[PDB]
Amino acid sequence: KTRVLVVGATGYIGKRIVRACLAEGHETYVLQRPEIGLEIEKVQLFLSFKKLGARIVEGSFSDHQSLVSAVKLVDVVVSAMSGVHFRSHNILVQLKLVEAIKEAGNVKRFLPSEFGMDPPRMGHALPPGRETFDQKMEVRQAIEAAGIPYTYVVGACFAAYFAGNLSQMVTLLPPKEKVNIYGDGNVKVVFADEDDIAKYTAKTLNDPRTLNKTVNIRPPDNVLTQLELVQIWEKLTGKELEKTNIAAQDFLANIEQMEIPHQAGIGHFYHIFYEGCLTDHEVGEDEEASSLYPDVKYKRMDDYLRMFL
Amino acid sequence: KTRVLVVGATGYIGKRIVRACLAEGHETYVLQRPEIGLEIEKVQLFLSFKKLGARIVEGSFSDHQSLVSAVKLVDVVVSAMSGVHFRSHNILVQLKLVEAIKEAGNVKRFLPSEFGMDPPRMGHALPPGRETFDQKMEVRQAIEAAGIPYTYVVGACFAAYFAGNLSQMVTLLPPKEKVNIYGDGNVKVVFADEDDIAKYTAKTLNDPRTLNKTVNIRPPDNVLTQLELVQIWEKLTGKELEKTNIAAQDFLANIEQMEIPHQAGIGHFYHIFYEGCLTDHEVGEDEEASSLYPDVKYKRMDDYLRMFL
Ligand SMILES: NC(=O)C1=CN([C@@H]2O[C@H](COP(=O)(O)OP(=O)(O)OC[C@H]3O[C@@H](n4cnc5c(N)ncnc54)[C@H](OP(=O)(O)O)[C@@H]3O)[C@@H](O)[C@H]2O)C=CC1
Ligand SMILES: NC(=O)C1=CN([C@@H]2O[C@H](COP(=O)(O)OP(=O)(O)OC[C@H]3O[C@@H](n4cnc5c(N)ncnc54)[C@H](OP(=O)(O)O)[C@@H]3O)[C@@H](O)[C@H]2O)C=CC1
Ligand SMILES: COc1cc(C[C@H]2CO[C@H](c3ccc(O)c(OC)c3)[C@H]2CO)ccc1O
Ligand SMILES: COc1cc(C[C@H]2CO[C@H](c3ccc(O)c(OC)c3)[C@H]2CO)ccc1O
Repeated sequence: KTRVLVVGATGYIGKRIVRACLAEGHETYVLQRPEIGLEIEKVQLFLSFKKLGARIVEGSFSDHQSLVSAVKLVDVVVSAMSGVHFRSHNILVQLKLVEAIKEAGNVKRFLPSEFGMDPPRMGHALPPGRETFDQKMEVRQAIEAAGIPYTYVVGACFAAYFAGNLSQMVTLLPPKEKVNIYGDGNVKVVFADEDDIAKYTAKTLNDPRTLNKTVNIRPPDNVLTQLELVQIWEKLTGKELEKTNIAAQDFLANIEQMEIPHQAGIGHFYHIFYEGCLTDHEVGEDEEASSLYPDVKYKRMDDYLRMFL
Repeated sequence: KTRVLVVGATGYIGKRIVRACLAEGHETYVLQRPEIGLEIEKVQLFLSFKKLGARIVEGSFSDHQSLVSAVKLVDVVVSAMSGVHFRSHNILVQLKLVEAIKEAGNVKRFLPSEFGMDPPRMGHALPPGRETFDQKMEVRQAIEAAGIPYTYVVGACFAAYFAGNLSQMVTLLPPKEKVNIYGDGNVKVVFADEDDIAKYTAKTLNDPRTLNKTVNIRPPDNVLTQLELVQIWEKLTGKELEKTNIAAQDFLANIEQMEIPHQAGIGHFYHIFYEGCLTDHEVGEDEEASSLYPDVKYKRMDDYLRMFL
């Protein structure tokens, strides 16, 4: 049994990773930080993990030796540290975890908080959205400068943020009548249910094939244009939506006058839906999750969207 | 089948009431308000309610007719509106719901957002804590002035906020080595698991016996002093805690200088643990939930605390 510590265990993707690790059979440890306080939903998530068999490990990012003691207990560390401007964007806090892993010396593999666009490919990214990738790159550089073996999990839009809303911004539900189409809407995007992302992570974290590699989550039936996604919804509903195409220059108009988190979102949507950054390069079968783990029957977006009917 | 609308469906107790209504067999409707935006946990809670058979009703407290339309769909309305200063304290927003219920005219019973200390008994309360009971009394006045049939569910500390922490403030986990005891620790307090509170609510809302009544949740095995509660934990863990007794005067010292939500918390804990407001009066079996619904095998506090080992 691989021993796994999840740091960020009550996070959006973090809690899914905890559950998927348990379902995979890993001996699953979860870091419980003392600053929780009155955050009742966090406390009760930890209780729910214990009932599923997770082991609680107490530690604080402000207490270096507590982090050393935590990672000494496991073979693999997975980090799901926050990385979204409108939530919190604390990627660089992981540098303390890396340093603890360095001193501990026993960790066979570290999966840092990636789970999105492939940061070394985003050097051209618009600020402040670029902060996400610069910060993940600083963490990558610290990992490699510490000699820590790694797997970087990248390449898919979380279905809840990009599919269930037909990719409309500042909402998480399909629009009732009108939808904005980015450009012509024929740029391929990668979509994945976050529980599948979690299961691929649980499967890849002790896979010799992915030691010191980037693992792409690119399930082929889930590579879709925004128009193709919208047409899935239109079939499910029996109603066509009124589509308005937004040219690039109009999408980015006056971006510098927006709130920073909205600026970051616009910049990211630009790279995904206008530049096609998730599909503008190809990846081999030996570095793509759905090929590596064909037993994962990943949820297709027609099934995903049916939840919203 | 009884049709129930839950308003506050994604709340802490509200989400438990939704699930309990569904388990009880009620045709369960949930109010989904339009402003959720990027609140992904709320959105996914509603999606999880659909998966259990709940029916989504859209409406807004700023759209009076939407509230009228929502309550026309059902026989019973249950409100779980917020009522905690450090979360949010929007009890009086229910006044708009009472108006809509009054105009609708079909509602057989309204359970407003009570679920705590018995407001009519708290006329002496310390402000700002007293705001909670003043505002709940204002809602009771509106309900009764409108002739709306009601049930008021009162009388127990939620186990998460009072039992799982051995009643220590500003934490939700049992303390490691030391514990503060309020006074002599010999004042009886009522504790109940929140899932039981929800199950009692789902059973009582169409029970003729509680029509136009206050129903108390006072399960006899869960009437415990703080010292009895602590001694359960010591027995479960096999370790005595170092106890510091805090006199009433020192617990309240300098209250006026603290932040308002902490002042509220201090005032409530004072009424509960020093004045014994939950046990300083008897209630008959005909108005006590565990007697009315003896098929609820309520969770005792030793089994509750066992979750924390
Ligand atoms: N479409 C996509 O591909 C998406 C990509 N992502 C990426 O997923 C990764 C995780 O993001 P997400 O799930 O939204 O994360 P969250 O916003 O849910 O935060 C995850 C965890 O970060 C921990 N955390 C936050 N701040 C601190 C801090 N100062 N110190 C210590 N711990 C902290 C917390 O851990 P604890 O549980 O211990 O409290 C928290 O639960 C990110 O890299 C993000 O960029 C995110 C959404 C979409
Ligand atoms: N120990 C005890 O006995 C305890 C008693 N209570 C009492 O329980 C009741 C519910 O409290 P709790 O579960 O903590 O509540 P929450 O803080 O979880 O709030 C409940 C719901 O209130 C709705 N809400 C909040 N603000 C507004 C607003 N401006 N307009 C419309 N709706 C709003 C939201 O509904 P939506 O889902 O639509 O978003 C929210 O989910 C309170 O009366 C409280 O005093 C609570 C804790 C301990
Ligand atoms: C749905 O509306 C929004 C949705 C988001 C989603 C945010 C989701 O987490 C996304 C994300 C972060 C880092 C990534 O590498 C990524 O790759 C797909 C996605 C963010 C993209 O801006 C941001 C702003 C919005 O208005
Ligand atoms: C555990 O630490 C705390 C616990 C609480 C209780 C919060 C949530 O509601 C508890 C509560 C509220 C209203 C009530 O009528 C009630 O019990 C009857 C309990 C709140 C009491 O102040 C408050 C402050 C704290 O620091």
